[PDB]
Amino acid sequence: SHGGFLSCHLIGQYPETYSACVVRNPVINIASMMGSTDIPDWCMVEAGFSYSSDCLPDLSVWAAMLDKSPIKYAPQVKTPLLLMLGQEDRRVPFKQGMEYYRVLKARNVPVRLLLYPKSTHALSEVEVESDSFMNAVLWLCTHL
Amino acid sequence: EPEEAAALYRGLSRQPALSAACLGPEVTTQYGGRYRTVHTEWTQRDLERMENIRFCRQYLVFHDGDSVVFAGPAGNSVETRGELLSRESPSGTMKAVLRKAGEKQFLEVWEKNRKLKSFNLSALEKHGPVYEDDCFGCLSWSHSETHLLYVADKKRPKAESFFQTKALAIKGDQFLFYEDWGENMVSKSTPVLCVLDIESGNISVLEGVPESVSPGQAFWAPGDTGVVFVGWWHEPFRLGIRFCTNRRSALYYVDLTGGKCELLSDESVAVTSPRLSPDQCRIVYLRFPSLVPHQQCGQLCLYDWYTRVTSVVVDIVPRQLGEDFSGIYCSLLPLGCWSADSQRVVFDSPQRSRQDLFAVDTQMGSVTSLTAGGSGGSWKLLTIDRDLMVVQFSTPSVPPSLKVGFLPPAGKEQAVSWVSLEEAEPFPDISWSIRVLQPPPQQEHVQYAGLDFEAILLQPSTQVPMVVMPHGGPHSSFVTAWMLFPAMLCKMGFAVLLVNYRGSTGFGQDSILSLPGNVGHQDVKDVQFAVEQVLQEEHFDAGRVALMGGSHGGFLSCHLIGQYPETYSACVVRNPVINIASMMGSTDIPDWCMVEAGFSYSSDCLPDLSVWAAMLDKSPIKYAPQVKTPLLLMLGQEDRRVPFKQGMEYYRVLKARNVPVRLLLYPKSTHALSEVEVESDSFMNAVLWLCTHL
Amino acid sequence: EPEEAAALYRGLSRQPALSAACLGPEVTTQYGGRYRTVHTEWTQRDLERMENIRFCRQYLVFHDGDSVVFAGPAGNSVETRGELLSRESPSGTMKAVLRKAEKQFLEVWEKNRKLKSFNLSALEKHGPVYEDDCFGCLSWSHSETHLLYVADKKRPKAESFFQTKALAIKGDQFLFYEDWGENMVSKSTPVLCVLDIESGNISVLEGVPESVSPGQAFWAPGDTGVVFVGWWHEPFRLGIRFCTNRRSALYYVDLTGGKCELLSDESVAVTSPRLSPDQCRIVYLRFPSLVPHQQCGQLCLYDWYTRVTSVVVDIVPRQLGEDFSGIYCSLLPLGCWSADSQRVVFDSPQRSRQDLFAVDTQMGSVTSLTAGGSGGSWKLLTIDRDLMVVQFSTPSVPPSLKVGFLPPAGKEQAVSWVSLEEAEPFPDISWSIRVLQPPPQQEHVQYAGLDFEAILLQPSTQVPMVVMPHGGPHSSFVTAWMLFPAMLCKMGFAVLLVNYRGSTGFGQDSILSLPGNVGHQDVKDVQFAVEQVLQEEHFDAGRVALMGGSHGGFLSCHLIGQYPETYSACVVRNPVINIASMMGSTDIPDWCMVEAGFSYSSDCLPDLSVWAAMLDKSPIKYAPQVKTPLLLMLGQEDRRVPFKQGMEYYRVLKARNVPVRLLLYPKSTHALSEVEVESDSFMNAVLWLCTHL
Amino acid sequence: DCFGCLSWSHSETHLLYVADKKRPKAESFFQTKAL
Ligand SMILES: *C(=O)[C@@H]([C@@H]1N=C(C(=O)O)[C@@H](S[C@@H]2CN[C@H](C(=O)N(C)C)C2)[C@@H]1C)[C@@H](C)O
Ligand SMILES: *C(=O)[C@@H]([C@@H]1N=C(C(=O)O)[C@@H](S[C@@H]2CN[C@H](C(=O)N(C)C)C2)[C@@H]1C)[C@@H](C)O
Ligand SMILES: *C(=O)[C@@H]([C@@H]1N=C(C(=O)O)[C@@H](S[C@@H]2CN[C@H](C(=O)N(C)C)C2)[C@@H]1C)[C@@H](C)O
Repeated sequence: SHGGFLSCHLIGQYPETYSACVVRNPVINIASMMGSTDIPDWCMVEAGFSYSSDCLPDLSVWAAMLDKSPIKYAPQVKTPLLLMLGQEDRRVPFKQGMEYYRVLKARNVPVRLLLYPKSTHALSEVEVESDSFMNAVLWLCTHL
Repeated sequence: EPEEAAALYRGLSRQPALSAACLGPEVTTQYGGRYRTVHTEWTQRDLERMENIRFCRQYLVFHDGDSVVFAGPAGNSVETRGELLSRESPSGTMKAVLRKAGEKQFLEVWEKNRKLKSFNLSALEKHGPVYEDDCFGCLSWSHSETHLLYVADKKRPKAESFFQTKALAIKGDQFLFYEDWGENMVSKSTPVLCVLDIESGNISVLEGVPESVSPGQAFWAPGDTGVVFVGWWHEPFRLGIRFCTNRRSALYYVDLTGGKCELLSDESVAVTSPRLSPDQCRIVYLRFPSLVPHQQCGQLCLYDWYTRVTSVVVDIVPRQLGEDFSGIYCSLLPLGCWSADSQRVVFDSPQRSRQDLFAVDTQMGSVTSLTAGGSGGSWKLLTIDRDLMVVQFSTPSVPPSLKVGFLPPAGKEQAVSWVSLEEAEPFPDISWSIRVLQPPPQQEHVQYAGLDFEAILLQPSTQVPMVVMPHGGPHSSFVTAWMLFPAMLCKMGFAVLLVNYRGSTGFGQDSILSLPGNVGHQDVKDVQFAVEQVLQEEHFDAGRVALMGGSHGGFLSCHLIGQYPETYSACVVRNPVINIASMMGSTDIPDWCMVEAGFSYSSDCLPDLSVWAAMLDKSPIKYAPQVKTPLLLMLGQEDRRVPFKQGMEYYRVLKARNVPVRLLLYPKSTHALSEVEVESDSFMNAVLWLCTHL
Repeated sequence: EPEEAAALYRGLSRQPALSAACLGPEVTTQYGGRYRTVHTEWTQRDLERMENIRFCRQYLVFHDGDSVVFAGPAGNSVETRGELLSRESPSGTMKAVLRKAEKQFLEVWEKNRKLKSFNLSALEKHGPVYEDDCFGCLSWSHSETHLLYVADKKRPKAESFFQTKALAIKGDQFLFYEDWGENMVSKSTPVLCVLDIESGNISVLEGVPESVSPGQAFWAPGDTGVVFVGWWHEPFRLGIRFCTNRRSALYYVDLTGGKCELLSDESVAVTSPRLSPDQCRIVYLRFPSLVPHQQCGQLCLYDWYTRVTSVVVDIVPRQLGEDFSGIYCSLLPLGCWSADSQRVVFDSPQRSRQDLFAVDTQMGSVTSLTAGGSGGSWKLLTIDRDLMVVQFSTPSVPPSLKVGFLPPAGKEQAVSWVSLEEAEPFPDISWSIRVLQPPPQQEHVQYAGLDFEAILLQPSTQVPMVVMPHGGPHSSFVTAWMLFPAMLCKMGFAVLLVNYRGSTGFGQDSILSLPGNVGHQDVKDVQFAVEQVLQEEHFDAGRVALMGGSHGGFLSCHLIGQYPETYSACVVRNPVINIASMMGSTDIPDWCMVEAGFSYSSDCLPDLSVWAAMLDKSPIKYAPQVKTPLLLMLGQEDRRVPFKQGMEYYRVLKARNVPVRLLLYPKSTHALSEVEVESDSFMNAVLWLCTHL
Repeated sequence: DCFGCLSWSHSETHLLYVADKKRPKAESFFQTKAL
């Protein structure tokens, strides 16, 4: 979630420190998340503006949102990454991870993507939880 | 009145439409006469069962030489269930059918009054589900009539969980992501070519297809030595393919055994619809030379099998080539399109506001119109065999009808005589006409000067209210054919105006290329000018004008109610485009937003402030605060080309300001809303909204 | 060899069979030619989908008014799904279809359009529609404005005593409703329904007597009323399927008012009425005795305007010439009248053949249209404007389709058949007919001089033989295409099918000879036929086997019990084992009383003498003597012959330590007709026979 | 645990809880009716 956002920022801004990364449902582009999330005021508040139900698009605001998102640093990434998305998540739409995945794949960076068609943000079902934990452990033990 | 509207819809929806036709072998009699049979397939809506039913019918044609002497029916209609694909053999003695039953998929071979053979594809376990669409699917007979060729999904390795219990597969791969080809292509990721031997019943998957292409539209090469197919590039990722002709692809030939594959055309443009000639010496196909627009004017090209020479038979038309031809705009050719001499080809294409039939000589390059002149109408060519054509004809006030004809010899194709096989009853209370519009001086394009456009007006045969419809696309158009909803509106007392603004297909390549980079400014003004001219000319009631549109047509309607708030009294939209910038990151065709905004598209892009501002400046949401027209919104929750959150954002903006809005959400429908129940419900709701608010 | 047998079965089961045919309207040409279309329906087994599939085909016939000039195909076959009944209109312009899709829909088609559709379930005027040949029907009005059919009567709603209602009769949920027996599950009381096409309204006719079940209805002349057949169901119902001895009568009822009148006698059985093209007279079949389940019948005629009834064709004791022996069909073709409204055509068994006959209703003469030759089986599917469509087959030739023209009166024997669809013969099978004369010690006390027949198939000595008696016992074998006998013949066996005294098609004396003698006269006829055939063809006497079902299994058990040294193997299907125990559990209790030699009464009570006779006539009495290995195959849901009879026989044999193999099908009836069950049973039987000989 | 609850009255004779609001029934424009 907000913790996957930070991890992508870290691997984009410090390309030498880390050698592996796993993210479940990261926030990737704050500007494009506003129109699809169930809590649009979160995007406004965390970017430094006041939310209003009558507010319309304003290019000045949309500039701040883009400058604070990890996608901006995509071209500098080299760390192998594992993505695990839930297709029914309503707070963080799963297209967010897809954009990052496409950007990384266009540059031949090693990426592994798992998609759970019936899971929400938490991936809390026993089968999904066990499979995701096993895959993450295997990734970490192999790439280190 | 809901009851009267329901009765009218019941009456209008009963008219069926043609889907396919084929011809049988010739038969001789001891008296010397000659006749042959025609097989046709029809589809019809059924409101009691709430489903689309499909049935078959057969006809008889007695001919003496190259002339039709008599035609008649040969029995009653028979309903069918579970047929995906079917193809008669070259000699006409056997028939191959793909069916779903049980569900499982079966391949059946019929001869006369017996089902000779059946194969259970699921049990053999050599591949996945078979493709039945028109993009990749096919079903072809060998020239020896011993083998069959088709396309099916590639087999995936078995996977299992880390914690399975075994009795006293790759672990962890159950949820690996497989990318599919987009809207109306759910679960279709990578096809493969499959060959079935009828005698032995063994299935093989051909080897040698390049790893980075998806194959399709395959047929047997001369001598049955190999297979010719079209490959679409899917690296680094797939872009929506349905309803687009600008996807990079090429033509390949592959040997039956060995793995050798050779390229037969260029590899930088789009190609489609290859057809081998009856003499087996040449191939004709369609080529689109730029990848920018989703629909455009195309070229007709020819390839010689034995000399290996490629040539251009028909080239791009900038504005017009005479008064009858304006370019090639069809996305496919008929399955049977060659004349008996293996020198001429026949097809159908839009031409301004009509749809006509054309014959092309592949040696000289001349194009001849077979249906020129008259008031108008829409023709469709279903097949040709031994110089006998089967066609469908319709107009805005006449449901589809079936005809047959003989293609005259070279140089006299305009003297064709049509014979009727199945006629339809007209509706004399609808009258239709075509209007031509010339943009005013202040609206001329900087580089393409002098373009004009058109509209189609239907009216009963200042008192009459009017409804305005722009088409989607934006590179599409309306043609003077049978349309259910406009006919219903006309029979309820409305007048209907369908607008083909600059950028529509069938008016030259200049019209196609004039629109990009100007969406939201040029088309809106074209529609407004047409509305004003029609109002001033026919003297309709200016206080009862309404709008109705889907997809890009909804985008235009929202723009219009936002920029001219005092002109329209009601509006109905379906799956509209509302915010291009936010749409870019969620649609299956991201290149469309960039192209229509006025920029080039490339993979490995990145968000930029300038491009995002340009996209935001062209969106109808910017005018939301000015709107005061009552609005009805209808959305499909599973639409993948236009996500349903655009309409939700528009709805929230309007709701926060106390504007009257009515929202309907269909949780299992796509962009089309083509299911019988959903379609009927949406049409009834729209008609009631229009009648109540005007 | 299981693989070779499976391949042979796959090859043989591919041949389709005809089920129905109809003719279309005549069409003229500017050149003067005249042609018309023929619509046919076929059915075929599919082993991959394990199901019976049905498809349709169409043909064209060009004629000159009295002769066929050309015939040809008019397209490919089209498979169909969910069609229960269908009927073309009198003028040939519309078509009515009953479909299931589950719900039931009545549809009307005209050219390339599904004009109308009606959802019967939603209207809620009746229950499921009848689709069988006993009660079901679907008829057009002469004005082509109304439709008539038959459906189950609506039952009042019921609910439990403890239902919870939001803030019907209580206790009637499990009331018993009696049905009509085997292959008639859940069918209790039908009713006549009329649908008006223009308005959409359904009505249930009033005036049917409370104590009858109506069926086989059609519109009366002038569309004033309806003519139907009513079967008595008091005090309780007896099995109706495959029986022609159920009491019934013919009734006419007005459309509105409730007046109902009787048109025939009320003490015998009547069936199969057909109105003439001119709408002046009606023919039907009458059976005057209720004792036997099949017998010789009469053909009777009724005049609409004079109200006079007469007998056109009467019972035949032994024979009427060398070509006719009586009427033994249970139904007439839907279209059976000549264009002059004076002659009728039908098909019937005749000794060991099945022939076509034409009858003049004014003079009463019967003429055979297919007399002479080696044999064969014909079936007439329809006639319209003097054009007949027929199916033909033989033991070594699968079914074929032909058309013909009926010659004028006095010359019907000169008919010329034109082939529409031919089948490929099997030249490795040869068949013949044998005649057998019982010896002096086996003559009947009252019917002296009767002889019987057998059909012998063989490849074209050390040849093994398989013997088959038919069920019934009032039934028979005819020289037609039979799948299993052909499969056996193609594997190297010889096959002998026996028509013992009491079979249909040999006169009423043969029918009446058997009752009261089951287990004695039928067992000795079969044994005599086997002995006679063995000594003449010089087959291997040490490799003779038996195979039979129902009454044929009863005979086979009797034979292996009374002649333990003659047969080396035996296969039976749903056999009758103990008549006395059968009486109290079957759906046709009168059969046990009649075949044992007594009369049946609805108020009968158990008696010692009758029970003793039934026990003395049962094969179980010979169980201790049996030593032949046995394969027994039973269907658990059979209602005419409960599956406990075979269980008792199996228990006795097992307790005596005899080799036995038992198969039980938990969802099958007496026929074992499902594709999977049928194939499994045939393969098991073939393997048993091959291994044990 | 945002809206749901289950409560006893002090007299212990009544119960209180929360549930979704009832919605009026609807039907298609083409539904067939029992004659
Ligand atoms: C991701 O961080 C998005 C949202 N913020 C949340 C947070 O507070 O961490 C989560 S919900 C929260 C986390 N664990 C609990 C939980 O998920 N369940 C009990 C199911 C509560 C939420 C996805 C953030 C970007 O808004
Ligand atoms: C909306 O217009 C979006 C896309 N453009 C379309 C168009 O060409 O009109 C449609 S698809 C096309 C229109 N009618 C056909 C159809 O819908 N079916 C056959 C189901 C094909 C498409 C959603 C545009 C904004 O991208
Ligand atoms: C067994 O023979 C029992 C009954 N008599 C029969 C007979 O006539 O042979 C059968 S029904 C008859 C035979 N073949 C047809 C058939 O089985 N189907 C169409 C399914 C009809 C019946 C069980 C006898 C002991 O009563």
